[PDB]
Amino acid sequence: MAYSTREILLALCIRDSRVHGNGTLHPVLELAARETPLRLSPEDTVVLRYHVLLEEIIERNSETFTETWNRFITHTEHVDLDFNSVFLEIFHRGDPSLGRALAWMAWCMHACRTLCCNQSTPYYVVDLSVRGMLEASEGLDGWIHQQGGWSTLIEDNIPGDDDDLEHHHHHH
Repeated sequence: MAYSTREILLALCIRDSRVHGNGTLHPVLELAARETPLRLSPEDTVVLRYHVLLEEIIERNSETFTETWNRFITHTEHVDLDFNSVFLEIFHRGDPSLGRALAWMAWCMHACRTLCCNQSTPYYVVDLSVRGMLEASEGLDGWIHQQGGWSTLIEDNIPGDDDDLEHHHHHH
């Protein structure tokens, strides 16, 4: 027996729906893909912790996240060919591995709030992204394993202690 990481996404999802579901659960994460759910309390520690860990991150890399999204922007509008690259590039600015998954759920959080708040791309556009995004989310299972499971992020809160100032030669 082993608690698959695909569960942490289950809760993070339900919350991502309420966060925007002012008064009532927002239809931007009501029935992604899973019928007859197993008896479980989607309110564990790691799950909740993530809701935060991710939001907090945005406070630092808020523009970064969205920024990348605008860069790759301009796709077929009907192919995951760009949705996968974006999934990992959405936080490319960072560095860590799993950090791409933490940002994904992070930026996606504020991104949905802004997309819904502003009188544009109503629940129809916000949901659209989720439909495709959620699909890629399932990738975190193995995609996360290679990263080292949340066990690393959802605790020490991502390791950091390196950057220096060497790479180019434009400014002395």
